[PDB]
Amino acid sequence: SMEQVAMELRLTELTRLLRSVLDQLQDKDPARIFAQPVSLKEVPDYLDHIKHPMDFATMRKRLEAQGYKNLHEFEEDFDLIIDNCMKYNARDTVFYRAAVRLRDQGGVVLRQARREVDSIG
Ligand code: NA
Repeated sequence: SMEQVAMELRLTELTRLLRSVLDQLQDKDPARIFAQPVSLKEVPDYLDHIKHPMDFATMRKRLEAQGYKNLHEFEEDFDLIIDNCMKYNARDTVFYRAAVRLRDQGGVVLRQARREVDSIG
């Protein structure tokens, strides 16, 4: 149908906007602490601690398969990155401190993206 295509055109535009958002969020991680999943070879007990791991590469695979239906789903995944890190790592570590910084710097990007998604529909 023509409806299904128009729907698909909007998913594709949401995907374009979220791609730009993802890039902007990932620039706030210049150390690449959150680039890739936590290694199970190097942290073998990780899944005893964290039940839903998340990272920027895994968000990128979902993004390019148009797997985010809305911004809420995308933000849930970004918060997992941050929240997992703040639980697994202690306060006085470079990892926890990197999460805090990504959260604070990410918030501004996310604020405007919500406006843009609401505004453009
Ligand atoms: Na902790």
